[PDB]
Amino acid sequence: HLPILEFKTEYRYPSTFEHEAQFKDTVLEFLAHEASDIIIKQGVAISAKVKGTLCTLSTRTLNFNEIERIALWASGSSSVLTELASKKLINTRYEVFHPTKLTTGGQKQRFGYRVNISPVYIQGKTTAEIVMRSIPLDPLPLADIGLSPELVNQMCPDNGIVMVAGKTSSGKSTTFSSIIRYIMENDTPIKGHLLTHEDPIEFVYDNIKSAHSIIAQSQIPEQFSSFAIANQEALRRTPNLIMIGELRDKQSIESAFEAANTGHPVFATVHSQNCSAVMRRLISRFDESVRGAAIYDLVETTRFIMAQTLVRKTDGNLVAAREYLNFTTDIREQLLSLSDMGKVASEVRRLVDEFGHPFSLEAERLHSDGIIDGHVAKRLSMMS
Amino acid sequence: LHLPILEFKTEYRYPSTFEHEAQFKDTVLEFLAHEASDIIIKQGVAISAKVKGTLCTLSTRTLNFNEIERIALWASGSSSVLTELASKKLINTRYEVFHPTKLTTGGQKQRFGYRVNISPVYIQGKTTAEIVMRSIPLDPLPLADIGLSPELVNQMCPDNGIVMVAGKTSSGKSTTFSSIIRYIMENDTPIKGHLLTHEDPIEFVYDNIKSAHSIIAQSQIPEQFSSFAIANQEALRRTPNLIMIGELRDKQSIESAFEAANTGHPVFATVHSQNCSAVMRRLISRFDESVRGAAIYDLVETTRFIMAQTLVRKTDGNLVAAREYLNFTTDIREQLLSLSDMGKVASEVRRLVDEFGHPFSLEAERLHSDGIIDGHVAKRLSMMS
Repeated sequence: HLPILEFKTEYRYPSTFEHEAQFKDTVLEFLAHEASDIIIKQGVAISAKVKGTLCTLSTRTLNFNEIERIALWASGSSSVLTELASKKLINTRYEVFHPTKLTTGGQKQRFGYRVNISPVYIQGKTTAEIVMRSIPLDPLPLADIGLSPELVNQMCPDNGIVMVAGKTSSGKSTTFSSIIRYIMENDTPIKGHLLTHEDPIEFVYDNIKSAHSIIAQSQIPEQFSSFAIANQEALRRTPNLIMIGELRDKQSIESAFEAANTGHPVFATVHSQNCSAVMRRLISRFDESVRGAAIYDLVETTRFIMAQTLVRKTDGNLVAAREYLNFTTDIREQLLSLSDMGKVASEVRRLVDEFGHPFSLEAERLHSDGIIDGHVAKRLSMMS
Repeated sequence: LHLPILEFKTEYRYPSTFEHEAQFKDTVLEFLAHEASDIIIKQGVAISAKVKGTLCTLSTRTLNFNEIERIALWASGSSSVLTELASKKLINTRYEVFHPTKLTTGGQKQRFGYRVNISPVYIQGKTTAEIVMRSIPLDPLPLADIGLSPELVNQMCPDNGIVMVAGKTSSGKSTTFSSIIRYIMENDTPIKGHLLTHEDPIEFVYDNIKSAHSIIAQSQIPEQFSSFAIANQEALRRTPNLIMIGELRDKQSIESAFEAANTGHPVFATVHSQNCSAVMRRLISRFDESVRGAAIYDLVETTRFIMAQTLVRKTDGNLVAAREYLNFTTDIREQLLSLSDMGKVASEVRRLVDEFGHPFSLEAERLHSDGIIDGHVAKRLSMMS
């Protein structure tokens, strides 16, 4: 057995890897398949994740030398074997140029990758294994990622917290980047100063021209020790929008509460699988003594909850199925009038079914189109 | 002149004094000619190995603390290991010896794999190292050999969340997980792609496992990553489709499991626990009461499947694995969530394994009916674990 094998674009897989350009070229084929990530390790052919599956351009296997020089070309020095042996973590960036395709500004397009180089153990020896994660530049417009202007306007309140929920960075990052680019490109309730705080910063808005808004991005570990510090600082920064981060600590959730209650959009990401799961995860953070106050704040400040997952369409390629509830003034008024606040989670699950877009409905409507087969639809409906 | 048994030699003459690594590897190869399973190097006596359980040596000559120094350097990952010994660091690693005389494999070569304990000892008023290398299986074992049903292990390989096998140290969780991974990448399973394993001592290797859909990277955790925490921080930086992390032993390990799982990865964890309830209780106890609610919710929500396992000696005299397991479905998990009291979760889990899972009592009953275990053994299994 062997990994799935790609079809090339006028590119000759080398017998061997001696010339960096040799490597840039492979990288460029993998781009032409738009492979998101690229694993190079010994005893295996250079691999990438295309439409989420592992794929190779050859059956040749990297010898130790090939990998040794690649480690060099992938950003860093020839010290990288010692540096790995020095228990130093090798996380860098590597850019590649597209040969004849050009930027809107007459610039040769840059391609970013985040390269990690990690000790692995194979054929009895400690070698390097290198994973390069493609870096997006420009946010994708709504149509390309499948969100309608009508739907997105609901996610642009003048205050409160819009949460996108999900189980991987990529989906959330992309959705929120798209929604921001749309925000600054169109006439929305949200206008002005837009801060984003990003662990890895991914999308950039250098090429997004706005009539009415400016955007400032801060990478959090490098520039802002912590997200808490970044959000504390943002209030000194007259934001009209705060892309907060991951909303997993109690401190994070309460900071989101405070920012929303100072009256400017907070966009937050949540590692949960659906909207009720979002609610009950967020509630879980708080002790019972404070849990009522916390629930009131959460219901009153939340304006919109989107969970999404990625499902393979009929075509090999993937798509984002989305459940969302829009927290209308009606919805919030209902949720606040619950004799029992243990039920809020449950209640929200009800309400998403009543006035929202549940995963069952999304599976149903994608399946009504040729887009997802019945198995993927049933799986997605049980995401719920 | 009293001496342990010494072998008749195949291929080489014993060194005057161990200096070069190649002499030591050659000695290991001599022991292997005799099918030696374990090797003890200690100061007072000649390098010995256990052939068919009995101690033996290649020579009458004893070793100086110097050559025990050297040998310790060779077998261990680290340099100047004695300072690490006096730092009360536990030094278990792995050590490999390839066969000299073109003994090759079904493929291209043939390698022998060793689990190396180095332990502080006391000899003649001085602290020393004793070294012990146990030959350990190189390639993961098929499911049939470890007595797992493909259906069950498919049960245990979600797209996301935490799969835990609990047990005592001598219960071969590592073996179970290695089998489950080998099967993962040899068959069509929900989990496929980049699989990372972080292993203190790396035991099994996947060099000879051909996969249609998956690549595996193993990282040894003392020697290649300084800590498990670092390896798991790095794991997300890579593009993992499965992370075999460490033991879930302290708050930080459990939290790393939480992060990996919540960023959408299968997470394979071991727990030092006798049964599933005990696993839950133990993991929950790692967190302070202030954070322990959050920690509980995270724990129930990220867990997909819990296996406790023991090695019990069977009527034949050999030992097999008794397994109790619970599969955490959406229904099971939500039913764990929706308690009046969350402090009761552990209790609940007990209940639940009896109701929907494979408790130890059932497993002992079915082992005993097929005559695998003697009846006493079955009673012991039912009593607790």
